[PDB]
Amino acid sequence: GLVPRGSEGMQFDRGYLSPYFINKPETGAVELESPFILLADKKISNIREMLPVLEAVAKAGKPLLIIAEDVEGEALATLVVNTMRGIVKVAAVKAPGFGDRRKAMLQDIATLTGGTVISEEIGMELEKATLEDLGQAKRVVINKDTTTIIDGVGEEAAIQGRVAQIRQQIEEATSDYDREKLQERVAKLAGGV
Repeated sequence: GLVPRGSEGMQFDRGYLSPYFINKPETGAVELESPFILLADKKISNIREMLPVLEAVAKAGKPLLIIAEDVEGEALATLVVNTMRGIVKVAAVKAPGFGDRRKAMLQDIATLTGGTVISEEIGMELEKATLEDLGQAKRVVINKDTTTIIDGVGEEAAIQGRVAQIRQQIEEATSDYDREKLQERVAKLAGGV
């Protein structure tokens, strides 16, 4: 059952939330080098809530990938205007999966990238997020349908610890469907290292 080639990135089935994030027009892709990654468990729409961390990323001069339940309204439009005007290099995508599996996969991505989920479930405020809460990866490639995160910076021990947690859930699972969904998360994590 050997997989015959190495890691080529953690990929998930959500693509860009605006075609204006494309920066490789010939292929229709967004390619960001050494981006920060903002991870949030809710829909982002209020521009005042999103500004602090966007200003911090602009000041750092690095691209930003935002993975949130959705990014819409005034916040989405402000990202679009600033990207088109060349002020910031940003892209936003929906977090993958549904219900409690969406929360678990967003933490999978956090652990891979050394980020911290901004979770309103536990009272965290996006307005107060800082560069230390952002994950990082060597590169992110986004197209209409998918997002790939290559070489997340998370410590190896933490990534293995998460995998070990998922393996324990696989052992305790009571169906093939549930086991296969857990195994898919392990394959995704292995792909991002």
